[PDB]
Order: sequence, then C-alpha cells, then structure tokens
Amino acid sequence: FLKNVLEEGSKLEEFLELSPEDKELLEYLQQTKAKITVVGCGGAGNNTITRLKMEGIEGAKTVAINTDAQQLIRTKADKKILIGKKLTRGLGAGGNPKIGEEAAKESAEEIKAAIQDSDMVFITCGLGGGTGTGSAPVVAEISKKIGALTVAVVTLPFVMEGKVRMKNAMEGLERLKQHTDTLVVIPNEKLFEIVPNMPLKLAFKVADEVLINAVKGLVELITKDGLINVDFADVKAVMNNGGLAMIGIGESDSEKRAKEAVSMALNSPLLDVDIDGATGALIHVMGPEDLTLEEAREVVATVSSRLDPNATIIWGATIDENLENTVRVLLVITGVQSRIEFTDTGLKRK
Repeated sequence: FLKNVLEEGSKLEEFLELSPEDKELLEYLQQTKAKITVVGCGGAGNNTITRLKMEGIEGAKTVAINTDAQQLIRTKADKKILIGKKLTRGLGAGGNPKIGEEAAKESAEEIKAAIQDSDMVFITCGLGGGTGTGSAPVVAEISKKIGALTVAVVTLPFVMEGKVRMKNAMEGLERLKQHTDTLVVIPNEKLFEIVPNMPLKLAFKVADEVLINAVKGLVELITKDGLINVDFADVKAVMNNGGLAMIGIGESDSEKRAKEAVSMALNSPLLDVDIDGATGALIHVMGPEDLTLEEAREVVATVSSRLDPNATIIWGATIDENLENTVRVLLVITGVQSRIEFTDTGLKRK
C-alpha cells in the first residue's frame, strides 16, 4: 500500500537515544529542510534535466516541461509536463515564443502542481527557441506566486543562430527578469573563447555541458554536504535581490589548484561584465577527496577583494568523488544589471 508508505517510513525514523526535546527537534528538521525544484524548459532545458536526473542532482526534484512530445519522451526527470496539450497537441511550438508562453499558461495549474511546496525553484533553459523562451517566464511567475525563491539559469544563443533567435531571447530575457529574484545569464557565444577552434557541430554539446555544470553547481552548493556550513538564510539573502547575474568557471590541476582555479573563474569569458564592484556572489569550490578548507578559503579571499568590501558572499566547498586531482570553481556574481545593457543582438557592457 503506497498510502501507508509515507506513514510507515516515519516508524523507522522515530524508532534509540535522544530525549523528548530532541525528539521534537529531530522530527522538526525532517520537515524544515529546504525543498528545491529545478524546472527545465524546452530543448536545452530538457537535456540539462536529464543529466541532472541521470547523474543524480542532490536534494532537488527535477521537472522537465516541453511543448514537444518527442523531446519530452527522450528526457528523464522526476516529473514531466507536456504543456499546451490543447494548443499544440504535443507537436512543438517552433521558434515562436508566443506559443510557448500560451502553452505554459494553458498548463499553468499543472506547473503549479509540480513546484507546489518548493522553497526555491530553478528555471533553466536555452533562450532563442519558442518553448523555453516562451514558457520560462510563466514558470517564474508561478514560482513567485507560490512564494518560492525564484532563480533562473539561462543561456543566450550563439550568433550563428540568427538575429531572429537572439532577438527572441533578449525579449524573453526581459520578460524573465520581471518574475525572477535572480536571473543568471550565460552567453553561449563566449563558449568560443574557452575553446577557439571548437567545431560548430559541437557548440551545443559544450553549451549543454556548461549549463549542466552551472545549474548543478549552484544547486549542490546549497544541498550537498561539504567542508563548511551553507545556510539557506544566506542564499535567500544573496539570491533574493540579485538582479542580473553571470558566471565564471575554472579549474586547475597544478599544485596551485585553488589559486589557478580562481584565476580561470574570474577571467572566464562567460563573465562578460565588469565585476569590480559586485554587491553579491555565490562561490562553489569543488575538488578531490583531498580538498582542504584552506584552499576554499583562498578562493573566497581572492574573489572577495574584487567585489565591494560590503559585498554579500555565500560560499561552500564540496568533495566530488570523481574529480581528478582537479579543483573546480563555479563563480556567480550578482547585481550586475547596471553594468550591462539589454539590446537585441546580445547583452552589451556599459
């Protein structure tokens, strides 16, 4: 009986030590925990969720929504939602964000049901298409309505995708910034400065890799046990009014991993903005089984001296089973909307 399940599962929890006070407390933490849901919209959104799912994202429910049934069936997630079951019949919205938006609206109640009791929701997707670009802002609007920390981690299209797609992305990015607490944007075009002679046929595979790493890094920073205390109250603090944000990723293998990883992360072409005054930042330093709090401490210090002396900085350090002799640093600087300008050919640096 599935219905008994939830109730008999507590029997084991409750039933050999603690006192009555600790009895209530322990039984309290059970519920108190922060519920995280990541929602992937459209093509790139769905490829990301599948990996997060298959690789096992820690402490977060995965939701994949799509207007296209073919894509949705190949996707793996804790929950899948075919938005626009009446508007599209599960055939795809094409490159028209207006359809994807309407598709999401149509399934709004279904979406709300998938993120219902979430303390924080991550909306991820690749802008430029019709589904992700159209639905993402609706999922964000619904997220805020249920009262969850609403963060979005999205990518801007490659220039080789065309002005129509970029323009649609920027407009989507605009509508999105309206319903998010913090909006993280990844310019795919810069993916070319990290891998200059990267084969065009691989651009998207790499884009998938970066988004997955970014969403996973941010999410796990909050949920995965590490060498140090990462409190949800702080995340709430930094993410809550983080306007526009960008990321930087780096890693090193040399006997100056931490130091060299920060360098890459800070000089990352993905950080297409002046960060020398940032008011907030989330840092996640991942490494091998030999990772010391000292290295993580060295990364944070490095970054801290670039931001505002008053900058709010959340950081963590987790150990990744299969991580070489390499330490990877995911950097997320917030409140940089005033250093950028929204145009329809991409974001421009002020």
